[PDB]
Amino acid sequence: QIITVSVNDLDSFGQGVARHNGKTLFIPGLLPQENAEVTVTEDKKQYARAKVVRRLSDSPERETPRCPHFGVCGGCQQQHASVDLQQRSKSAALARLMKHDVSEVIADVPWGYRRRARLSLNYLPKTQQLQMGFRKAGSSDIVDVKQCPILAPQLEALLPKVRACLGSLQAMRHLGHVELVQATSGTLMILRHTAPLSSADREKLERFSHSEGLDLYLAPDSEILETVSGEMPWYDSNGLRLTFSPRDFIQVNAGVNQKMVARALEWLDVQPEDRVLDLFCGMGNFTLPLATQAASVVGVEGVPALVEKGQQNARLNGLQNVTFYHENLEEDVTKQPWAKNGFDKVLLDPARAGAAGVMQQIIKLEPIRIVYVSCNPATLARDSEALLKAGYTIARLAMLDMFPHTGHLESMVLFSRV
RNA sequence: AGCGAAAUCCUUGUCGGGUAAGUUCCGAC
Ligand SMILES: Nc1ncnc2c1ncn2[C@@H]1O[C@H](CSCC[C@H](N)C(=O)O)[C@@H](O)[C@H]1O
Ligand code: SF4
Repeated sequence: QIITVSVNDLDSFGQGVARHNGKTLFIPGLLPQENAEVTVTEDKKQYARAKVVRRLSDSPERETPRCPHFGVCGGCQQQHASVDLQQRSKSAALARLMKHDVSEVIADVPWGYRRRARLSLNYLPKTQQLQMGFRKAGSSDIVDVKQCPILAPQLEALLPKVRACLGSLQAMRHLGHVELVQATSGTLMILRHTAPLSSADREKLERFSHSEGLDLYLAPDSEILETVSGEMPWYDSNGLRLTFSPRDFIQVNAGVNQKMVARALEWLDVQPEDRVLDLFCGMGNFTLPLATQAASVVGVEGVPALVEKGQQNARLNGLQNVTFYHENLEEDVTKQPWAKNGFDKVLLDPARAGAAGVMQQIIKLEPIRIVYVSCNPATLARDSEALLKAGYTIARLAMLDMFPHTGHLESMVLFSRV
């Protein structure tokens, strides 16, 4: 029942991998070249999961986890693995998936990197107390979070303050979550709440926000966003200042984001006469930097508020050579406006679900280079196949360490055709 | 419970394809 084991791989999701009786065995908390006693939790046909009883060897890449909630909070998977081991294992997963070796790692600071976080809240009726933190993996339980060394320093320092303020509210039984974003322009807080705030609660939140120099936003439902304090927010992408929608997507690691965008642009080698297409463009994180180089740029995005922020960004920065279209890129895309006109370069940066609907249309546009940014390598590999059967070839492949200590990886690929 | 869920965490199940007896991909109930 207690079984013996020697780990010789770290998957990209942060668990050690061993074999027992031929069967793959996934063990959280074990590093390559560690030996241990373990026992089996989930035992499927083709693989088993297991947890350590006695670790019997230490890897030289083993680290002492920095966060006291590591192992309970579900947010980090591999604080125990050196940054070097993480990058080596993530880029090995990416190479295998893409059948190509990884020609570069793009990285920034290993701690204090996260500029956008969503904390869950729950009132504990037993005690008089508000829970604020992140979920246990695979669970709805909240771990109370006192520190979080992956959060940007200005956000981590806000944690005891936000907890204190929110727990003094009358509406405290009725809070859904709190979003924290650290932009270049300043720090924003969005309180999602499921019943109205009395004017007393509001006064406390306004005072708290001014005290801490936060922009405060209230979301009483899915369709409303009340601005209580602050100016239009913005971040610096490649020396441009870009506004964004506070509840909606921006890249979560500022330092890696800068490096990604600048590298993407170098890879696309944008000529002053190039017509450029940027799919899944959000608020124009890549599109506007492309616009400073290209004759013409076309952005395509599904969320209305992100399309309109892209537009506002072009206007704000005096860029007249860029258009943004609101389309669902999983519908019949041949009937869509962007689909009917030529392009020299294509960049896409889709959600975890990837870009299955668009690959064939990208092929008919006949671009000379394609840069595909992905936060999910199994879907990149899936979509990539179609480019390769169409006679594109992988010219460069980068692993981007956007999410240190998690089991997630960013990547970017350059495809060029014959 | 409630919140969120074209998402760092934020969990239905069973079975199948793919895969490294490999979790991510894909499909059915
Ligand atoms: N079916 C779909 N149609 C159009 N847009 C979609 C889509 N599914 C996801 N998206 C968009 O794809 C984007 C991925 S996030 C990346 C956004 C932008 N490139 C940036 O760097 O900030 C999101 O903005 C999301 O709304
Ligand atoms: S997400 Fe934050 S609180 Fe959770 S384990 Fe990671 S550093 Fe700790």
